[PDB]
Amino acid sequence: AYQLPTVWQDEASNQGAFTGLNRPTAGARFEQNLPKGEQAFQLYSLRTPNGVKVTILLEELLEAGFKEAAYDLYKIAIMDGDQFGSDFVKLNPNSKIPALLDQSGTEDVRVFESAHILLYLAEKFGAFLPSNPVERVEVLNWLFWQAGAAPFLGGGFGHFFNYAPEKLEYPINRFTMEVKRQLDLLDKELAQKPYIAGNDYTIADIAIWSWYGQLVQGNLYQGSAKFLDASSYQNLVKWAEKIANRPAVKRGLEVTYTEIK
Amino acid sequence: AYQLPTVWQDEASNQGAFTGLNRPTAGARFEQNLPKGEQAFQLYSLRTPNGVKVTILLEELLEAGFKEAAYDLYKIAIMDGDQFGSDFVKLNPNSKIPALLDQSGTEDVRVFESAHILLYLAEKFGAFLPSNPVERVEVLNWLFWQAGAAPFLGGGFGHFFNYAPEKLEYPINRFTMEVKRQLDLLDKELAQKPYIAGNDYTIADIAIWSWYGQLVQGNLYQGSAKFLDASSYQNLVKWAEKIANRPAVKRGLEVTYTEIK
Ligand SMILES: N[C@@H](CCC(=O)N[C@@H](CS)C(=O)NCC(=O)O)C(=O)O
Ligand SMILES: N[C@@H](CCC(=O)N[C@@H](CS)C(=O)NCC(=O)O)C(=O)O
Ligand SMILES: N[C@@H](CCC(=O)N[C@@H](CS)C(=O)NCC(=O)O)C(=O)O
Ligand SMILES: N[C@@H](CCC(=O)N[C@@H](CS)C(=O)NCC(=O)O)C(=O)O
Repeated sequence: AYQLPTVWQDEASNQGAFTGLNRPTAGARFEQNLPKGEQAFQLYSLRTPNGVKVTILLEELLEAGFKEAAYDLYKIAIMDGDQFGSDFVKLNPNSKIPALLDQSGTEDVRVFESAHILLYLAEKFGAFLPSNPVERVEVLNWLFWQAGAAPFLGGGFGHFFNYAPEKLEYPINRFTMEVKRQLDLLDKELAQKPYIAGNDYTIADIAIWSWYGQLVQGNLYQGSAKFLDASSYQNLVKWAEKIANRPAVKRGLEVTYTEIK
Repeated sequence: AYQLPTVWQDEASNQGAFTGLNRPTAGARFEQNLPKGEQAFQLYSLRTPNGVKVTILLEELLEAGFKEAAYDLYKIAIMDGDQFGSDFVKLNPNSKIPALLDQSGTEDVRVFESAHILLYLAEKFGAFLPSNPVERVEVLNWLFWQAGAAPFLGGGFGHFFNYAPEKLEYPINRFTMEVKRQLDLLDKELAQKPYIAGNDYTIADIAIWSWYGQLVQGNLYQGSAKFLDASSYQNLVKWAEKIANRPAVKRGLEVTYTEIK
C-alpha cells in the first residue's frame, strides 16, 4: 500500500502521453511570437472536442450568411508544448485551447473557455442562441452544464481509459459510471425534444455534440462506444446523426489549420 | 491485474459515502413535493462550495441595497437522495444543487449550474458584473474557467483524497498535480490584480473563492491545505482572507436553510 505523504511532492509519475506537459505550476515556458492574420477573429486551437465546437459555430454562422464571422485559424500543438509559449499564455493564462483573439474593435479582447467562446460569438451575431429571455436561460443551463460535465468525460474517463499507462479498476469504474449517467441524462432529454434545450439547434447542441455526439458515433476514444454501450442511447445517437449531417458541422470538422512555426 | 471488460457493467463498486446515490442512470427515483415560499427566488441548495456561491451573491446584492433579491432557501440533502425527487428533477434534471426557481415573471424559469445562477442574478440586477463590454468578457473568462476547473478539484482531488475507500497513488498524483497547477495559476493572476479579473470584486471572485479560497483557508477537505502546500500561494491566501472578511460573504456562509420534509 501507498503511504499518503503529509505534504505532496512532485515525484515525476508516468501519466501517459502528457507526462512533462502536465505540471503542478502554471505559466509560459518559452518566448513565442504567434502569427496573426487580418480577419476580426484569430482562433488559436486544435482539432479536438473543444476546438471543433468553435470551428462548427463559426462555420454555422458563415453558412447562415454572416460573412463577418470570417476567421484565421492557427494550430497550437498541445502534444508539443505550444500552449506554454509566452504569446499563447497572453491569450489564455490557463494554457488550453481554444483561445480566441477578437481584434475587431478598438481594443483587442481575449476570449477563452470553449463554452464562453460559443456564447461570445452567439451574442455578437444574434444567432444560435434564442432571443426570447426564457428560452435563452434554458439554453445557458445546458451550455454551462456541458462546461461542468465534460471534465469527467475528458479528464476522468478519457484519461483512465485511453491515456493512463495502466488500466485502473476503481477510477475506470467511477468515471465510467459518471459518463453513463451523463449519456442517460442527455438521452432522456432528447427523448422529449428535437434539440437539447428545445425545438431549435443552438450553441448548447454544438457544445454537447462535440463531446457526447462524437462519443456515441465512435469518433472519440478507441473502444469507448463499445465499452459505454453507446448504441443503447438511441435518442442521443439519432440526434447526433442529424447534427453530423448539417453541412456546417462537416465543414467545422474539416477546416484546416495554419501552422505557427 | 484487472481485465478491462469489453462492455462495462455496473458491478456495485464501493465508492465511499456516495455509493447507492451515484448511479449510471439519471432521473427521479420517488415522488417529491417541494415547498415553495412567496419570494421571487426559490433556491434549492445545500451549504457546499457550489451552494455558497449563490447565497454569497444573494447576500451581496441585499447588502448593496437590492431588496428585490430576497429569497427563500431550502435544503436538499444530497447524502439522503433528495436530489432524486420528482420536483427537484423538474428544476434540474441533472440532480445537483444549486437549483434556482425564479417565479417573479409571468412564467416560472428554472436556472441550474452554479456559475450560470451567478450570471443570471448579476445580469438581472446589474451588479457584480461590469457593464463595460471588454471588462465583462474577462470576468466571464474566469467564471467559465471556474466551471471547467472545479470538477478536477471536487470530482478528482476531493473524491480520491477524502472519499474513496482506499488512497490510490496514481489518481491522487494526477488530480493533486492538477489542483496545484490551478492554485499556481490563480496565485500568479492575483499577484498582478486585486481581484481575479481586474480591479473590482465580481461574480468570478465569488465563484472561485467558494472553492479555491475556502481550500487555502483550510475550510474544504480535512488535511488538504497541508497536503497541497496552501500557504505557499500567498497571493491567493491574501485575496481569500480579504473576501472572507466581507460582511455579505459571512452572511452568505451563515444563512440557514428551510427543511423540505
Ligand atoms: N474548460 C476548457 C477545457 C479546454 C481543454 O481541455 N483544452 C485541451 C484540448 S481539448 C488543451 O488545450 N489541453 C492542453 C493541456 O492540458 O496541456 C474549455 O472548455 O475550453
Ligand atoms: N492536461 C490534460 C491533457 C488532455 C486534455 O487536455 N484533454 C481534454 C480533451 S482534448 C479534456 O479532457 N478537456 C476537459 C474539458 O473539456 O473540460 C490531461 O492530462 O487530462
Ligand atoms: N457544475 C455543477 C456541479 C454542482 C454539484 O456538483 N453539486 C453537488 C453538490 S456541491 C451535488 O448536488 N451533488 C449531488 C450528487 O452528485 O448526487 C454546478 O456548478 O452547479
Ligand atoms: N456524485 C458526486 C457527489 C459529490 C459532489 O457532488 N461533489 C461536489 C462538491 S459538493 C463536486 O465535486 N462538484 C464538482 C463541480 O462543482 O464541478 C461525486 O461522487 O463526486
